[PDB]
Amino acid sequence: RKCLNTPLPLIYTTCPIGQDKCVKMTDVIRGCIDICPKSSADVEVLCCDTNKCN
Repeated sequence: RKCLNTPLPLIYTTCPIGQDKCVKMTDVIRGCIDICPKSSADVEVLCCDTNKCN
């Protein structure tokens, strides 16, 4: 529902209905998501399913 949104520690948005998950990708990018994208050689995906968990 709510997810961290920026490389900064507290900022968030409420997600589009249907985007029930939060992701931190590591530069650092965070935001709302529907399905947890596969991790890769040079990009790491953390995915969690509770408010501001990323």
